[PDB]
Amino acid sequence: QVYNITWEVTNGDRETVWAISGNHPLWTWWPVLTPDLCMLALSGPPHWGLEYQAPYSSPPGPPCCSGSSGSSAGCSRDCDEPLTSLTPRCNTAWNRLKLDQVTHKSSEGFYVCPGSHRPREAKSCGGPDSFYCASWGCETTGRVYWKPSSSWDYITVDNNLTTSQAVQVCKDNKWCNPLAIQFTNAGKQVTSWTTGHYWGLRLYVSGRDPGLTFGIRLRYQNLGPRVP
Ligand SMILES: *[C@@H]1O[C@H](CO)[C@@H](O)[C@H](O)[C@H]1NC(C)=O
Ligand SMILES: *[C@@H]1O[C@H](CO)[C@@H](O)[C@H](O)[C@H]1NC(C)=O
Ligand SMILES: [Zn+2]
Ligand SMILES: [Zn+2]
Ligand SMILES: [Zn+2]
Repeated sequence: QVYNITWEVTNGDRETVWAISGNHPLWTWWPVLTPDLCMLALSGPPHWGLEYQAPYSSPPGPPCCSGSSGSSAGCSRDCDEPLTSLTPRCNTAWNRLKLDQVTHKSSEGFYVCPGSHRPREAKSCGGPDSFYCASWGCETTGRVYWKPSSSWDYITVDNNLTTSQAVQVCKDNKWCNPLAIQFTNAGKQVTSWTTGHYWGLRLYVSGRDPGLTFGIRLRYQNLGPRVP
């Protein structure tokens, strides 16, 4: 029986911030989810700079003079200036370029730790305040050089684009920090996806490691004769 399957990704307030739908039999469709890291941050931790923005809103910041469709009045030169001094966050096109730089540099990157579906790793991995990653060993994925993995956790997370592919997307003042979230074989075996599972993500930068939490949940609805 085919259903309209929607895979939703939520911010930490458990509100859908991104979704993908497709007509498939239940528990057969496991697409790479590509939410933007900054969408996870919508209405999230203050670091990212999107606290006041709602799910599904637009990237903040002025248009870059280097935008693909041309330069508009009020365009910022800054999308093209050195990223050296900037904080990796989501409030302008250049801060997001900086965020892309951090998520891609071999010495930095980001790592992800499981929420409530974790075992007795509660013991010190912490709550949402530590983005479930209070200590090393808590992370089960991410793009960082020690390549953390797990045989029980439900997802792998990486950057979806390389910086060369992301640079003009950020200069077009579009969301340009996409994650590529793949379902693992253990994840394809759980059926609790309708209640949804949560993770924390943290950048590996400056001895601070700014983070946020996000969720993944399943929704499905009938199609065809079963729709009344
Ligand atoms: C569900 O599937 C139908 C048919 O493919 C599509 O038109 C509709 O927009 C989808 N809605 C949602 C909320 O997924
Ligand atoms: C993710 O990467 C795939 C493969 O390069 C690409 O087709 C897709 O457009 C990308 N999505 C986002 C949101 O970056
Ligand atoms: Zn910060
Ligand atoms: Zn300026
Ligand atoms: Zn400047």
